Amino acid sequence: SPVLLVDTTDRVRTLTLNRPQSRNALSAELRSTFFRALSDAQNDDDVDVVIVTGADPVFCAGLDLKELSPKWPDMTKPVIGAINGAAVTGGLELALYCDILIASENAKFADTHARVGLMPTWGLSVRLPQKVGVGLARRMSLTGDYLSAQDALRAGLVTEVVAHDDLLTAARRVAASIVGNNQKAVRALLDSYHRIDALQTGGALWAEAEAARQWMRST
Amino acid sequence: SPVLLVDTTDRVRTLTLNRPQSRNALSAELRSTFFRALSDAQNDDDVDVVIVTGADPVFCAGLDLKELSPKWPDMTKPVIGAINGAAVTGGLELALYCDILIASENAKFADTHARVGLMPTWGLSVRLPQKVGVGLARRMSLTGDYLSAQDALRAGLVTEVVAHDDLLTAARRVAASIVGNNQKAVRALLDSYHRIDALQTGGALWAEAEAARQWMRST
Amino acid sequence: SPVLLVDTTDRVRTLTLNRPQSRNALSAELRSTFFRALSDAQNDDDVDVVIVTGADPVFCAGLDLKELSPKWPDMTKPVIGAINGAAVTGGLELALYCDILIASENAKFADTHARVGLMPTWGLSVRLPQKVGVGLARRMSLTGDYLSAQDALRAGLVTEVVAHDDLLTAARRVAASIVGNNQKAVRALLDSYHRIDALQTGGALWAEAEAARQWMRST
Amino acid sequence: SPVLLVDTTDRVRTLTLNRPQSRNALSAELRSTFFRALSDAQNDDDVDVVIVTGADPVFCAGLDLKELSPKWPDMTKPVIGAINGAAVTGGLELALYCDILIASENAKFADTHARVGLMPTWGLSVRLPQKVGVGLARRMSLTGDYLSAQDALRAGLVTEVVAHDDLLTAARRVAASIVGNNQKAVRALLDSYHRIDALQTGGALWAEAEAARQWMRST
Amino acid sequence: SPVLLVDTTDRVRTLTLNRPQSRNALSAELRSTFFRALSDAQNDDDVDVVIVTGADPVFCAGLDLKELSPKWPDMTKPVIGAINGAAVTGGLELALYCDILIASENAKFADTHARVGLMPTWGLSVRLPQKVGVGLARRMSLTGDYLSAQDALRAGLVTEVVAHDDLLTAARRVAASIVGNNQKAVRALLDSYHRIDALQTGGALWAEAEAARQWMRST
Amino acid sequence: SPVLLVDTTDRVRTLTLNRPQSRNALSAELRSTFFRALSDAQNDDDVDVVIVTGADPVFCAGLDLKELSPKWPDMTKPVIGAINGAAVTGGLELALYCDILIASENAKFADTHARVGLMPTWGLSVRLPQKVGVGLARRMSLTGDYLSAQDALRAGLVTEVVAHDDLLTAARRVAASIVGNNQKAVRALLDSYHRIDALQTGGALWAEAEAARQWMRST
Ligand SMILES: [Zn+2]
Ligand SMILES: [Zn+2]
Ligand SMILES: [Zn+2]
Ligand SMILES: [Zn+2]
Ligand SMILES: [Zn+2]
Ligand SMILES: [Zn+2]
Repeated sequence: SPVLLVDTTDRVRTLTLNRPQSRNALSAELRSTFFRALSDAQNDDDVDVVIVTGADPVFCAGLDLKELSPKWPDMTKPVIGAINGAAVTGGLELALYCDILIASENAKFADTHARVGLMPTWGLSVRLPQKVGVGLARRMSLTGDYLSAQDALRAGLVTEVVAHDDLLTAARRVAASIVGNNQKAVRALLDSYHRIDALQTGGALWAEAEAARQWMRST
Repeated sequence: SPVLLVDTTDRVRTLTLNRPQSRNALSAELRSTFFRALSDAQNDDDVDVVIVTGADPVFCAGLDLKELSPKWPDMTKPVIGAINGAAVTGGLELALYCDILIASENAKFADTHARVGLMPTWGLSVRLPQKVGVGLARRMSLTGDYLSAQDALRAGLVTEVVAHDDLLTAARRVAASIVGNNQKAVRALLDSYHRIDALQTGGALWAEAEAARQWMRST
Repeated sequence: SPVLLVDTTDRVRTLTLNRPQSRNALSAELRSTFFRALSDAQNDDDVDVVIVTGADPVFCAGLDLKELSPKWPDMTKPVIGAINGAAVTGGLELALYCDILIASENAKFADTHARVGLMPTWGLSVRLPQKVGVGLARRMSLTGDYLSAQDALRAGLVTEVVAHDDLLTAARRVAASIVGNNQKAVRALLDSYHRIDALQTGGALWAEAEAARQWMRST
Repeated sequence: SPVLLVDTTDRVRTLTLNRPQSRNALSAELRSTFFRALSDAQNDDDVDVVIVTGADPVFCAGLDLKELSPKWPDMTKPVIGAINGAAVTGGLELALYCDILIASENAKFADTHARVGLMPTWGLSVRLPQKVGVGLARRMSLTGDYLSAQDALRAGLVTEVVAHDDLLTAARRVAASIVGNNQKAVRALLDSYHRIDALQTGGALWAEAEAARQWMRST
Repeated sequence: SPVLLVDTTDRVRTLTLNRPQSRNALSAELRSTFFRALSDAQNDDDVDVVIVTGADPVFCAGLDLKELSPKWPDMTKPVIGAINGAAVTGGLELALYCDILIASENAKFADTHARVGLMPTWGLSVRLPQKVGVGLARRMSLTGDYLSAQDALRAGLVTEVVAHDDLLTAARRVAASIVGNNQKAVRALLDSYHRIDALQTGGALWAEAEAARQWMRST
Repeated sequence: SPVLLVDTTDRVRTLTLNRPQSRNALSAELRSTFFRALSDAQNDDDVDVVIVTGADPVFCAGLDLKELSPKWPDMTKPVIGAINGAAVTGGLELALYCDILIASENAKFADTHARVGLMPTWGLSVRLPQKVGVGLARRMSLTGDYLSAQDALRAGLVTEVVAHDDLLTAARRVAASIVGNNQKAVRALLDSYHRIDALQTGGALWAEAEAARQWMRST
């Protein structure tokens, strides 16, 4: 089957990471396909909103390390992450790129970069404190322990936690609310939020990149 | 009756938005009167603390669109928003300007800018992510849906949620605690918090203003 | 007895503020000793993680005012604050320096700078809004009221609240999880988080310092 | 005659401010026409480079005060200012918007905002120190005195000073060099320079706007 | 004689550093007196403009090291430095605080911090690259060599170089031009320039302060 | 012969780019060797100061395009660029990394990125406006024309221009002045200048990197 499933219904495009046999690990092929699908959704006049999710039971375990710069494209259409299970390391970075997250009761979040001896290059060290808080981000990154869905909700990492079998139902509800609004305005306002975020995070992203380069050279 | 009610008791000045027949919409007259009242409170040696609230049952529905730059003045005296009902769009921006918010169980918060085809110019796109979190701000702005008082408390937008008939009781308790402190120090510390906030948000506020101008020109 | 107790067990160094007769107030001697102990822990190859706590029942009441620039050193080893009781003013600033906080059910947090007519110089006005939110930080600083452990957890100031007699048990669990990871990577990632934080907070820290100097001169 | 002359030769569009009877003062009509012409040049596939100049003997004396937000559009095509005479106040702000300036021996530059009791809103207080240096910008703004073409060259405000009758010859030489390069790359690189500049100047531009608003309200 | 001479003529207050027997070194007394005189000038309605100069033949050799935080106050009135001779180390920092510099042909500028084993705490490491350029600032600081008046003019550190016996004549000319303008506007515009500068330099000033503290502790 | 010549005399290490047959183009081998030599100089207690120069008659023509992230290491020892001839594109970026530049009368500087259809990734778009001014940087990048040594001196890109046969004589004079100072202080002060620069430029460097990635993907 394809590594990425694509559905478009009611102006909402759902992109489902589809390597469950490998915990939806981001192989070179899946990365290429996923990032291209985001760009294609942005360019497709039939699409107002994107949902990103994973084939059960894991959302995304991270980069395919067996097999082994940022790639997530500039978008003005909203991206909703429907986190169905574990979102780990590069998969947590994928979740952190989304505009809005909704979680299954089964979702959990972890950063194992330190454990596997890697430094983050897709924004974890910038966006995790931004979205879960400074102390909790540090606790996650230094322990490698899982953060539960309920704790993710308490911390602000996700907007909503629902029963597992209601996850895509819930994501479709949020998408439908967006679809009902003025799309020119939705896109203008989201572009602006993105520009403000880029202004506030770029120095940090450079610092993250520099720390990764220094790690690779020393290691 | 006047569009703005003013009371001063125990060194606390309460400013009550008073156009309930129009959901306390910010007409030109109410904007002028309100912003002047803030400045007058700052200049009045009989006042230590301001409470802003609305005539029931709505806090503020936003700019008077039927009738139709930032105006909130530099202040060193604390402003407590006692949110008694819906705070929508420009009214949510008014709430976001306050130093400290307390909510009735009946309070709710929404951003309808996208729905009505307007871009924010009173800081919503900067202060909403700052005070409710990135994902929740994006969810609010893109859906236009209401955020409940309890969810506002969970997210950090408000400090306290109380029964409706205890709202101004609660706001007076917080004000009285402030009044009991060293007012020179209260003002020096709040001025400093404001200066730090201005330093951290100005680039973003410029970006918001630029996005609004680009919207007006394109639209 | 010494003003600072030191234990090293399982590569974790616990530094216990030990002036309970004075609410663990930071005398000149305790400040010197504590800040030196942090540096010594950083330099000691037998130590991976630091826990900071207080002799019961107070964590730290602040600077010793009876007796009466920032001193907390650059560190790449994680510092866990185990807050056992009240953390007030300079003691709240000590808590705010920690990477990760865990609280006893008995912990409480307050800022009395305004009440005692002092401006903060150890980062309270920068780190309190960063870690508890803008409105709650302003409410704390202007009222001087205590924030409970449960409210600190809701707000994101602490990562976990436990029964009092489980506090150091809990802190040791988090420390042990860190100790089990790749220490080169733990330190590289924490150094990076610190560098990103320094980049984002330095302007604010300057503003805080300038406001303190202006207060001292005017007062 | 039209208030703005337009020529397109060798893929270079020259926009000549054409109200010499009024020192090329920026009336409402000329502002509208000029800013629209910039946008039209950006959108016109027949144009690679813009030259802005004035009908002799003045470049631009500023806003038409007799008759009486920023409007200069986002552009990726280079704009060369050929300063033929005095560039004063709003006219100095027009010069400061250009990517590259070349001056006649007759060019001179002045800021009279203070003298006429106005605050700048088109970036003078940000871009003048950026392009002529801090001390010289302050000297200009506080004295209102003219800066000569030679002193403008020494300071870095202009790239080249030529005999008056060679001014547009010189501007065409620079334009032709640009036209000979890879235009996709020229535009990508200039867009990037503009984005970097926007990141570095936005906070300052907000501060300038806030100071102007405070002036208007106080005055 | 007094350590600081004061004259007020034509609404211009000249403050002359007056310890020529000690190369106008900034003793505790002279620092106190000078910084107070700046504040007094700001508060004195008889004064529009300040000139700072030194008793010949040295402007200021720096802190009085024999005898041995920033103190220069917030001002909205312009300060013109008339540099009559050598401006070294702390004296170069005094020059760097001025809004506008004019130099005698005899002026020269040097940074000897490294040579004497001190780190700067009055902004040299921020303002020297800002006002003379990155490479030249680094060359000055690392060599300790003098920068001539002509080279200071070329680099942008000073606005004008005049014969020695014309120095205060020249400074009075610039002051008189300022005095002829709208003083409300002069002050509003200079306050704004100062606020923009503070926004852009505060992070750097914190970094300078932190580097000095780290030097003192290591040394 | 080796691609990089190394000499150490009087505590000064001269690194001479040595592929004159290829205009000192930065092949993979020369990049590796050069960047390693910088790190080795930093680590070598026999070295206080580095001079970088090229085998005549070209300084560095840029990346070896025939053959075809930033690599310049963190250093606290000063690096003096002695620019002996043309410094083009990547070679101009090498020059821009140096702390202090001195030029031969034969030096010239150019940016051909646009001409060859490449975006800069070694800081040209950040450091060129920083060191030569905004307008001149834009003129250089968009024209591809050479900047002369004298114009480089006028603009602030270099500190000194000397006869060609005096170039390394001059560089040794500056190095010797540095060597005569307190080396602990030289390094502490330069580290601080570098940290301040990193704070001020990181956001811009991220933006440059993002623009390059977007170019590679579109192209
Ligand atoms: Zn990663
Ligand atoms: Zn609005
Ligand atoms: Zn304190
Ligand atoms: Zn203007
Ligand atoms: Zn100094
Ligand atoms: Zn390059």
